[PDB]
Amino acid sequence: SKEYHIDEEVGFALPNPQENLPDFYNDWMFIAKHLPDLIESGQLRERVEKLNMLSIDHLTDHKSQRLARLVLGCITMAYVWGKGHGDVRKVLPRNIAVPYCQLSKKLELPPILVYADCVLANWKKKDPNKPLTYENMDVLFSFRDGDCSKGFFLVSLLVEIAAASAIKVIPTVFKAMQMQERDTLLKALLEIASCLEKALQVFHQIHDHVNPKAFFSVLRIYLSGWKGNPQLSDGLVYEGFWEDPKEFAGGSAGQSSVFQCFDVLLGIQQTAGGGHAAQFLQDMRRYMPPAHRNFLCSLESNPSVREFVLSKGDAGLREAYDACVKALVSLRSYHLQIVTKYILIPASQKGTGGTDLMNFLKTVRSTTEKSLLK
Amino acid sequence: EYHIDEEVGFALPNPQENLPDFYNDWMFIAKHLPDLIESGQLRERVEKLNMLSIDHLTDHKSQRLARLVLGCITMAYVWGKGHGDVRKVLPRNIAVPYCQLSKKLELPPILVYADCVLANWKKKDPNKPLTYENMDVLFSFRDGDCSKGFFLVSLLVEIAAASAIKVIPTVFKAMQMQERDTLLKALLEIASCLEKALQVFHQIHDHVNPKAFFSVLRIYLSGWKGNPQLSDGLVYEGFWEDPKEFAGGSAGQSSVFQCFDVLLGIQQTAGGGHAAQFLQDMRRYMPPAHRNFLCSLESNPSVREFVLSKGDAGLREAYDACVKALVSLRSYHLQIVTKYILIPASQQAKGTGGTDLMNFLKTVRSTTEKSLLKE
Ligand code: HEM
Ligand code: HEM
Ligand SMILES: O=C1C[C@H](c2c[nH]c3ccc(F)cc23)C(=O)N1
Ligand SMILES: O=C1C[C@H](c2c[nH]c3ccc(F)cc23)C(=O)N1
Repeated sequence: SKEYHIDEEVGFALPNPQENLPDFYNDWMFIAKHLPDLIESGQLRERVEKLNMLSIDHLTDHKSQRLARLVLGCITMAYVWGKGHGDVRKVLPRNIAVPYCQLSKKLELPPILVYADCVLANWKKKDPNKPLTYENMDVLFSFRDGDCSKGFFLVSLLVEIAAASAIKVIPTVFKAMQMQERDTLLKALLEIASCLEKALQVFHQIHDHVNPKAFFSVLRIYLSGWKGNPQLSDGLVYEGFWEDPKEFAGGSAGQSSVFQCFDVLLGIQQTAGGGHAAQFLQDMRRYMPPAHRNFLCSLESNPSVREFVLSKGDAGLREAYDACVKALVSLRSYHLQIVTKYILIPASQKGTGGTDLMNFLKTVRSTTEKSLLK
Repeated sequence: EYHIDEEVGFALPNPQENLPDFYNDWMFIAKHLPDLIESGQLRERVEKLNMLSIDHLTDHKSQRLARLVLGCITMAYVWGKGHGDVRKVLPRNIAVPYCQLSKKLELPPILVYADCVLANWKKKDPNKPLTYENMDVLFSFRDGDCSKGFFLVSLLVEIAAASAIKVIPTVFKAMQMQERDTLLKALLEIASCLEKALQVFHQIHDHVNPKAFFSVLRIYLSGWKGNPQLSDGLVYEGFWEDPKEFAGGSAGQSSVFQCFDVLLGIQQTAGGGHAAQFLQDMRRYMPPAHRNFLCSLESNPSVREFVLSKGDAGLREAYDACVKALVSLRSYHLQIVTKYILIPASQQAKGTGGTDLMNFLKTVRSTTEKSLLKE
């Protein structure tokens, strides 16, 4: 789907992301590529302040604007959070802020690092002639040595890639409903269920490549934002763009379009009600690439798959729909065990998005389980 | 597919006036809200109701009427006489069928604009046109609350806007087909329809008085979200266990102004500000098909950007006439807000929707005025 920017094999992930920016931005690229060293040495904040306000006009293609976004995004996190020990910058300099906020308005994304930057556009394959496995992949940017950003960003991307198998069959579901093709629909539903069951084994890889201490005490600090954050009470000031401090949420997979589009497809109203969970997931759509929030829109505008399956007294169609729902609760249940190991236990010795964490995740999982027909 | 009517726009065409005889007990209370409240009989009559199933509400129109009936009863039950003696728990016999019908229609279990304006009307004579004299509301809260005047004038503005909404596809097609002259003619036609909506808004003064709005109607239209009177929200007994929060009714829930702001690229919902957050949140208080419509206009190429890139004074002037008609509507609205809210409040504060009134309204008007290409 070139209209919604959905790839056949990588789904919502930006296929083959650009590694190098035009030579005119070698100054931005030097900093971004040297964050572990410039942060640890205390040279980072001074290298950002010494920068000259570069124009965003030399970024022509979409892949170059997305890489620049990832570059300026990682530098903004590093600048604001420093060494990640509580000494924060409340103001972002104009020579970095002005081109960052301009590029953000151009790509319709807020001026903060989002999941679409650090995960969907933060990757490469080692050997282009080899498959999309963890051993054949790497990330473009990290924050600090030992932060486990490779394992963390890649495991997220791999889940995203595993979801692409199910994403491509969505139009088969909608065409079968209108054309009233029950057998085609049942087959499409079983196929979605199959794919979501396979994505659960991809989640298992987090244990192998991410250590709980490094995620909690380091990576989570850098991915955090300035909305409801006591550290930056009124938000961040983007010098030369807005005279007032703007609040933006930190990165999260709540910004992933995958789980949101399966909730929409299956008629799981996660966005329904006035709860905090429904509120966050709705707000995170404005942190997604515009083409992806437009895709979510278009899926919502279609007639309900849940209502169609219910309007028929067909046990076979009901079992296939439930197989898709059961696969989602199983993903969300395993995910709760991850958050216990990576956030709750290390905290005993808040996440990157800023939610109530456990209550938020339990409310979203509870809603999914309640969609079960049997 | 977007439940947009050619003549009434976002309003529900010819709403149902009566429910099947099975719900007569709901209808009696809803139809006699002024009398039952005044006599202190409302809360008792509600508590004596049997729990009725929603299965006898078959068609969309009968489901929309039932939502209006249960929504009015709920506001009456929670607010009572309108002086502070509040109810924090809504009985199961009403709360259960109300949330079921609400879940089915994808609307929160609180009276919204789509109920009390869009589905709360009729024509006296079906052969005569849609004029105030040929129309009436179906439900009221109190004797002298001016609810007929209030709801009907909002509806009449909503209907005046219907004429501009039907030319939206012409605008997008003209852009796609690169038909400069068609686009210009379509933009001037939207502007003309928006200018006529302002003349309809003037009728407010003859059918609504400030004391009745501020001290009565405003009380019943209010909700339980950030409200000190129901700090935790409302308990929907037998449906949810915890109290839930929902904002009160407002024309922030109207899809009219929201769709013209999206059409013209007036970034009202963009950013994390109070005004933007409120207008985005009110989309989940709109019927699903109307929230889908807004969302789908956002996915279309920018009318603003198309106009800005052509170096065509004629096109810019037609675009600016559309923006100007919205600033004119919002500037008139600030005078209505002084007459119906600021003056009565000083003779003794929020509106029904719960925003920080003056800031919110000035931020929305400012964002519209700043969209003008030329002053
Ligand atoms: C180190 C491992 C992980 C931890 C500690 C973790 C933590 C969290 C937390 C705290 C939230 C709540 C939002 C917030 O306030 O930040 C969340 C939401 C979410 N996470 Fe994870 N997560 C991890 C890995 C993953 C992976 C690998 C994916 C796969 C793409 C993922 C997908 C999601 C989704 C979709 C949500 C939104 C809630 C839902 O739809 O159920 N997470 N995660
Ligand atoms: C007695 C008459 C009226 C009063 C006192 C009044 C008051 C208000 C207030 C207080 C708000 C802010 C939202 C809130 O906190 O509640 C508001 C918003 C709004 N009102 Fe009015 N209003 C009145 C009549 C109308 C009418 C007839 C229309 C036309 C349909 C209208 C259209 C709007 C719109 C579109 C908004 C959203 C803000 C915007 O887009 O500018 N209002 N109104
Ligand atoms: O605390 C967390 C981690 C988790 C998450 C999973 N994949 C991510 C990619 C980027 C990012 F900033 C956060 C995440 C989340 O949603 N909250
Ligand atoms: O306080 C107010 C009144 C005004 C308004 C205009 N038409 C309405 C229809 C229903 C409703 F509950 C409120 C309104 C608004 O947006 N805030």
